[PDB]
Amino acid sequence: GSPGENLKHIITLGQVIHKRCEEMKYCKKQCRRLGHRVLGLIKPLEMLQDQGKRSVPSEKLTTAMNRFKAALEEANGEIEKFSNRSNICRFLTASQDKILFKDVNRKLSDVWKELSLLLQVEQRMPVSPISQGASWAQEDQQDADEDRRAFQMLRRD
Repeated sequence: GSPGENLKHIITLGQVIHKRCEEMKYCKKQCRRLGHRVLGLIKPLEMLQDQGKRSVPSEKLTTAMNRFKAALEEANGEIEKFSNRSNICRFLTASQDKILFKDVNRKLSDVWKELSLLLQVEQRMPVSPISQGASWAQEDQQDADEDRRAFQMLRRD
């Protein structure tokens, strides 16, 4: 357990995600949308810490922060390990889906789904559109098919 700092840890985790991605120069180009969007979710999250509770965080709240932590580490963990051209080529070749944050985008919805419900029920604010569905990954596949053509140039040498 490590409250207080954890609050900011979440934001930073989601922020760097966008930096690490943009820093990369691979198929992640299309996935960049994820790292850029993830920032919109943490944006309002700050409102919670801003309140300045100055005490132990709510169980329900922490429960979402503890699980959400994976959404970040995982998101960046993908591109991080796939940073190596040889490491990314292995996946694309050993996988049909040309997406990095394929599952990351799905799981994220599961976590955000709760966080949002708590924000709309407590903060009573118009939380981002979390109720999307499988369509979320659908669009990712559409572009993933295109990028596949670009990755080709990387194959040869």
